[PDB]
Amino acid sequence: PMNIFEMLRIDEGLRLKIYKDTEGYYTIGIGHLLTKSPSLNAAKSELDKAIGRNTNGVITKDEAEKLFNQDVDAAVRGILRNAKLKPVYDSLDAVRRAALINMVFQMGETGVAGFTNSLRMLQQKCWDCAAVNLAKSRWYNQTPNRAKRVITTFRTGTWDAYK
Amino acid sequence: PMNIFEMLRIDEGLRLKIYKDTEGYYTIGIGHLLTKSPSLNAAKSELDKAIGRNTNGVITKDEAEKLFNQDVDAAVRGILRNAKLKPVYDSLDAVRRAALINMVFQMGETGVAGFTNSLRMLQQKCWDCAAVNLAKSRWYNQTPNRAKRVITTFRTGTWDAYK
Amino acid sequence: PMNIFEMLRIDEGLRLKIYKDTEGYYTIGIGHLLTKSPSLNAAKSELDKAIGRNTNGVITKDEAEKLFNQDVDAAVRGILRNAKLKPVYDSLDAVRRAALINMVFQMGETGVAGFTNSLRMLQQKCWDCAAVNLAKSRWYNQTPNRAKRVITTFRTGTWDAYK
Ligand SMILES: [Cl-]
Ligand SMILES: [Cl-]
Ligand SMILES: [Cl-]
Ligand SMILES: [Cl-]
Ligand SMILES: [Mg+2]
Ligand SMILES: [Mg+2]
Ligand SMILES: [Mg+2]
Ligand SMILES: [Mg+2]
Ligand SMILES: [Mg+2]
Ligand SMILES: [Mg+2]
Ligand SMILES: [Zn+2]
Ligand SMILES: [Zn+2]
Ligand SMILES: [Zn+2]
Ligand SMILES: [Zn+2]
Repeated sequence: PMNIFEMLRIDEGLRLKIYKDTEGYYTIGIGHLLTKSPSLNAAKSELDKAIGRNTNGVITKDEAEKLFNQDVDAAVRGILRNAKLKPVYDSLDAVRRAALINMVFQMGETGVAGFTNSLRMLQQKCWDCAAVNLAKSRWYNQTPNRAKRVITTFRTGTWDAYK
Repeated sequence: PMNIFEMLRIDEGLRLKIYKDTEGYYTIGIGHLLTKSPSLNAAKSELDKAIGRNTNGVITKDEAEKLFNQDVDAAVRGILRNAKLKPVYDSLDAVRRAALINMVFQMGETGVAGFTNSLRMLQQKCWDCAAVNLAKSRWYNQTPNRAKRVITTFRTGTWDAYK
Repeated sequence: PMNIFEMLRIDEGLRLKIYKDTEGYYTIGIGHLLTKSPSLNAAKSELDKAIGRNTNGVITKDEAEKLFNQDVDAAVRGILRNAKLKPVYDSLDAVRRAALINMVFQMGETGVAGFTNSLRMLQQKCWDCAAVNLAKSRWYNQTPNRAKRVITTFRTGTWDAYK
């Protein structure tokens, strides 16, 4: 099965039980923030309310997909309120939009809006020209494995780099 | 009001009275050459004949626009006689042609014909690819403020960088 | 007269009599391998069988064109069996396919498949963007005269660089 959830499970990873992030709060699933901070009881309370069952604090893969899919909806909402990202997002097909959401989850919207020239080439359907330009970035140098997969997605509009 | 005259008033500047240029003759308006050289009476004579009124040597903004618009017509005529520039100029819309005329006023037609790769991308309607390539030039490094505005014009075909 | 034979006669050269190549066997025409190796009688035997007349070992220009045209057919067959090259080759017009065959004769299919980004831009009909990218290669630095002609062919789809 290949979709946005599986895409981020590969790029970011899955955590089926509560953990702490890099400075520094309680998290679950694919980067789902629960509370800030530092009592585990408050985070365990936020968990049960969010899923709608008994847990302390362990979930399933289907439950984690439910949390992640709500984050994507909130992310899409964010992108649509941003004048710098809305025209790109609008012009793209569903799979190329997943590559743009993947980037937003990694660096935030201010970071993604920084990819102006490449985002504009994508808008013009210059897939290959944008692929070449995206690979000449600091993002590509620092996380090349993730960046190569995201670039293939923007280039093809298929899930090929994740299969 | 936004047009080619206002565009060059911003990039090059307006002189409502006679002056001397960088080596070295009598000039008025947006770089309008009067005579070479060095008597101010000959230049003042050329002025009155060109406008069709009394002046020694001071003009209005509307009079300066008349002189400038004649230079653009002569510039367009020059571009059309050039095999290297005519195909680009022909393919462009009115606002993108103003960006190309702006470049010709800054560096001359031999200088602009030197932008071969970028001019060809413009011909293919590869706006964004040409914007990126134009920014990687010595012209961009030496006059970045003017170059950024001209590049936005080539990219959009709107007057946005001048409003 | 301008076609693929004349194109390679310019880029690689014509040999109307048997010779030895750079390590190291008997060759004729535009790089046509006869046998490996090292008896000239075996090569002279292979020659007569291939052309269908008396020779030891000297041919005409029309006979050399016959040998070369068989190599192009074998080259096209090779490209079509390659998943990395078949989609590009299919999308191109006859003259742009001749530029791609020229590259295959110079560096082989593994070498040409290495031009991924540029081949993809050609597929998208981004002629000018691919021309710029192809010129930024080691191939261009090592053989610029040949590379410039091949790049003009990919850019225009005309024989202009060879006329
Ligand atoms: Cl492209
Ligand atoms: Cl573009
Ligand atoms: Cl192009
Ligand atoms: Cl490009
Ligand atoms: Mg989506
Ligand atoms: Mg990585
Ligand atoms: Mg105009
Ligand atoms: Mg400046
Ligand atoms: Mg052919
Ligand atoms: Mg050479
Ligand atoms: Zn392109
Ligand atoms: Zn483009
Ligand atoms: Zn292009
Ligand atoms: Zn491009």
